[PDB]
Amino acid sequence: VLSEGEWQLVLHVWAKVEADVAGHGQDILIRLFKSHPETLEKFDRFKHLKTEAEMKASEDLKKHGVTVLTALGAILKKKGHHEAELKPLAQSHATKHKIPIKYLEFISEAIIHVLHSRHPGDFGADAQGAMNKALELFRKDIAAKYKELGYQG
Ligand code: HEM
Repeated sequence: VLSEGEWQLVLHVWAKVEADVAGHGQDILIRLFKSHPETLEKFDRFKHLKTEAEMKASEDLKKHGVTVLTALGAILKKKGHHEAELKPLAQSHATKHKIPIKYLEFISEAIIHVLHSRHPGDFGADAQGAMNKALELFRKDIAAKYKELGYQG
């Protein structure tokens, strides 16, 4: 569990991801798609995209970024108590989208990368540590639901 000090670091930095949701969203997913191209095979809708310029041009992608970041944000603000917001996500990514838990590790990487890219200033080592910790907690609790369902962590 994170301390109050550590949640304050995470949300104090999210309050500025929240400043431009759509720019952040778009950087994160392009980062994911280029570092692990096998993830793009999960969206039939983004399979046509083949270059980064195509990715940056897609209004559909940008729209999926806002979705991902709005869901994430809602979980983060619930701090240590986020089971209401977490469960539907894990059932759908587990059972609908067939997303392995390894990809959520990939996208947390993506997320920390971009935050450091856009905020070499609120995202020092202490804030990097908090954020790591919040994302592992996210992954841990997801993997627990996956386990239950037979997809397990
Ligand atoms: C930070 C982690 C993630 C968040 C917060 C997130 C959240 C969401 C949300 C809210 C939706 C729409 C409603 C629902 O189906 O739950 C969604 C759909 C989807 N997600 Fe995620 N997601 C995450 C990670 C990913 C990853 C890593 C994959 C793929 C490698 C993935 C693949 C998809 C696909 C296939 C859809 C269905 C809609 C579409 O075709 O884009 N998601 N996700």
